Amino acid sequence: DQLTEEQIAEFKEAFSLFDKDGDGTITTKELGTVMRSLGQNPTEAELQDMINEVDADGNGTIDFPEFLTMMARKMKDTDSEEEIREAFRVFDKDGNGYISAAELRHVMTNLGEKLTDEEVDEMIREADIDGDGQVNYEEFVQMMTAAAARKEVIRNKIRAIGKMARVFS
Amino acid sequence: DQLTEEQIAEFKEAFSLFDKDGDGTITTKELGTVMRSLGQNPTEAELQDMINEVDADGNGTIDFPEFLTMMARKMKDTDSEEEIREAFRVFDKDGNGYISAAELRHVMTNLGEKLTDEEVDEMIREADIDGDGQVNYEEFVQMMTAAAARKEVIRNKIRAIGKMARVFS
Ligand SMILES: [Ca+2]
Ligand SMILES: [Ca+2]
Ligand SMILES: [Ca+2]
Ligand SMILES: [Ca+2]
Ligand SMILES: [Ca+2]
Ligand SMILES: [Ca+2]
Ligand SMILES: [Ca+2]
Ligand SMILES: [Ca+2]
Repeated sequence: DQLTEEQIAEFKEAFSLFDKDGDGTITTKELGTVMRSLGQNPTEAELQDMINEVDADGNGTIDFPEFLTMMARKMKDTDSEEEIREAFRVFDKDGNGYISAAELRHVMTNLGEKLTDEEVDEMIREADIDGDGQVNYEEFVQMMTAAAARKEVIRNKIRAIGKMARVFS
Repeated sequence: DQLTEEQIAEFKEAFSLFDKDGDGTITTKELGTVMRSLGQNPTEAELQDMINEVDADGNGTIDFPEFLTMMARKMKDTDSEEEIREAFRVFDKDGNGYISAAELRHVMTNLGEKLTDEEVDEMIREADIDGDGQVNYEEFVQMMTAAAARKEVIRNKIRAIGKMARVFS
C-alpha cells in the first residue's frame, strides 16, 4: 500500500480544480462551476446528491479524504463501463446492436478461450433477459455486473478482452 | 510496492488471452490473431516492431514479464491520449477543432486557474506552430507532451482536467 509522491500531487491537483477559494472543502456551488465546465448542468439539488454519497461526516461539504473516495469510486465505475463497452463492440461483429449466438460462439472460439458449445449456449440463455435469443447491451452489462458459479471465470475472460481492446486499438 | 492477487489474476488472464496455445510465450502470429479479433488489422513488420520494442532477451517471442512491460507502456499511453483528448474537448467550446485565446482564458478562469493576459498569451504563442494565432489538436498534444517551470504547472492543471472530465462522464 505505498504511495508515490507524484500520485499525491495529482489528487491535490484534482482537488484544487474544485476547491476554488482553497479553504479545503468543496461546496455545491464549486462542484457546479466545474460540472458545467465539463458538460452537464445539474441543479442545486442534483449536486447535493453527489455530496451525500461521499459525505462521511455529513457536514454538507466535501473534504480531501471524501473527495478521494469519490475520485476512486468514479475511476473504477468509469473504467468498468469502458471495458464492458469495448468488449461488447468486439463481439457485436455486424454492429447491429445485438450479439447473435453465432457472434458469441465464434469470437470465444477464435480467441482460444476453449468453451464447450453448451457453456456458450448457457451463457446466452442466462443473459437473455427478454428471451429474444440474442444479447442486447443492457443484458451484456447486467451479465458483467452480477453459489456454483463458473460464470465468474467467463466474466474474467471477458473483462480481459475488454481491457485489452481498449489498451490496444 | 502494492500488488494484490487480483492484479496478478488480471495479467494472467490477459497474457492467456494472447497465448492461445499456453506455452509461456506470445508469438507474432498470436499477436496478430488477437489484434485482428480486437478490431485492428496490423501488418507483419508492425507486429515484429511491437515485440522487439519489449523483447529484452531478444528471442523473437514475448514472455510474461516482457508482456507486463508492454502492458504498462500501452496502458500509460492510452490513458494519456484519452485525458489529453478530453481536455481539448473541454477547451474547444465551439467545437471547431481550434482553441483561441478566448476559450483558453474562459475555461482556465472558470475552473480556478490563474493565467493573466500575458500567461494565456505566451502559452498560445509557444504551442502555435503554423502561426494561425490559434491551437489545433496537433499543437495541443505536442504542448501537453513537453524558461521557467511555470509551464509545467499549467500542463498539470490541464491533465487533471482531462482526467476529471473523463471520470465524471
Ligand atoms: Ca472551498
Ligand atoms: Ca464532509
Ligand atoms: Ca449482432
Ligand atoms: Ca435478448
Ligand atoms: Ca504461445
Ligand atoms: Ca523474449
Ligand atoms: Ca474553438
Ligand atoms: Ca495553430
